[PDB]
Amino acid sequence: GSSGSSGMEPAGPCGFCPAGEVQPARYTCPRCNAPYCSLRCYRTHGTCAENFYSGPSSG
Ligand SMILES: [Zn+2]
Ligand SMILES: [Zn+2]
Repeated sequence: GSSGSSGMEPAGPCGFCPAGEVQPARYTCPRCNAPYCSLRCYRTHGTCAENFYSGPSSG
């Protein structure tokens, strides 16, 4: 299982999605490196966003 040089990592097939509805996860969770097709999954995969914003808004 070789590994690509360290620098720029390509996208990944959003697995969180339901079998069949596999989309190219162009983005990834900057907290858990989780490839998500869109914001929708980004929230389903995990609740990392909660402790990410880092703003005085959260309650
Ligand atoms: Zn998805
Ligand atoms: Zn995450």
